[PDB]
Amino acid sequence: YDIQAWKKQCEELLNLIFQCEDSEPFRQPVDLLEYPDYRDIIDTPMDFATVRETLEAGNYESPMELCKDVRLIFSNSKAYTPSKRSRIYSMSLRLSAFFEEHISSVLSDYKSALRFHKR
Ligand SMILES: CCn1cc(NC(=O)C2CCC2)cn1
Repeated sequence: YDIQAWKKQCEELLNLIFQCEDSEPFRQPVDLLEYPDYRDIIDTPMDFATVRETLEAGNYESPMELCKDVRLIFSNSKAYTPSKRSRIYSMSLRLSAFFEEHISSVLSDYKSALRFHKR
C-alpha cells in the first residue's frame, strides 16, 4: 500500500536496464550526426538517460508516466528501423520484453496502493 514505492523500484529497474547489453543503443539520445534524417521521422526523441534524469529530478508523478517514456524509446526504434530484422531494432524488442516483464508489478502495486488510499 506504499504510494511512493514505485520510485525506487523504477530506479532499480533502470539500473538493470543499464547493465543489459541490449540497452547500449538507447542509453543516450540518438546521434543526429550518424543518423541525419532521424528528426524527419521521429517527433519526440527519448532515451534511458533522459528517463533516469526525469525520475531523479522528481519530474515523474507516477510509474505510468515513466512507462510512457520508456515505451516511446521502443516505438521510436520501431518507427526509425529500416527493417524489422535490423540489429538495433532487434535489441529494442528484447529490451522491451524485459522491461514489460518487470514494470508490470510496479504498475499493479502503485495502482492498488492508490485505490487503497482513496478507499
Ligand atoms: C538506429 C538509430 N539509433 C541510434 C541509436 N543510438 C545512438 O545513436 C547512440 C549514440 C549514443 C546513443 C539508437 N538507435
